[PDB]
Amino acid sequence: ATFEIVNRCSYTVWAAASKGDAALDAGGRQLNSGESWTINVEPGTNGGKIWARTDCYFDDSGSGICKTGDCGGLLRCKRFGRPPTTLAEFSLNQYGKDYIDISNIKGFNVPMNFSPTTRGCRGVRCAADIVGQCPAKLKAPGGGCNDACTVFQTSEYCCTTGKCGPTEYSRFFKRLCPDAFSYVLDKPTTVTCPGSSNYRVTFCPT
Repeated sequence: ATFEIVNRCSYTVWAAASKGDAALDAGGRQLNSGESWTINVEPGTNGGKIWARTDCYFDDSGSGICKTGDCGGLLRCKRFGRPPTTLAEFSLNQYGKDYIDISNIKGFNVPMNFSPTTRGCRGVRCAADIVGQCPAKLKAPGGGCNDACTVFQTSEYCCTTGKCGPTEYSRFFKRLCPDAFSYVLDKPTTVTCPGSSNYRVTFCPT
């Protein structure tokens, strides 16, 4: 499958693409304002994620640091990123279908649209000003709005027992972005697309 990743933000982001134990394609790249990066993701990929990182410094070896979404200090991510990260999530060719969603379960850093470029399903978006409106206790100093699990590390926020409810914090994310997951057991906002669809992830879509 092909994913076109487009930075419409007025600032540079460092895109990242991983399935948790391996890079997808190159794994990461700098995207200046307006730039597009096309990646190929193997059919059958389960548990893939794409995200943006902000305020990164990398040396000539591809080693460094980002203020949001850092993946062990590498430009080319092999592992998932440090919250807060708005997440585009996908599993491809699962019994003939692709499944896509946006998640705020690991917080929010950059607004995002995740849409198919081929026919047969709709896209999803979270483009509200979550950072501006972020509750004080969830504000990340480096930028972004943390989820409550990351901040407080309780069974209720992290849904550790497999039983948890919505919270004041999850409801904040849900109010601003209804079409994104706000906590682990949120009513699913997953979209079912035809197997082997292609996609575009747009940072700062509006």
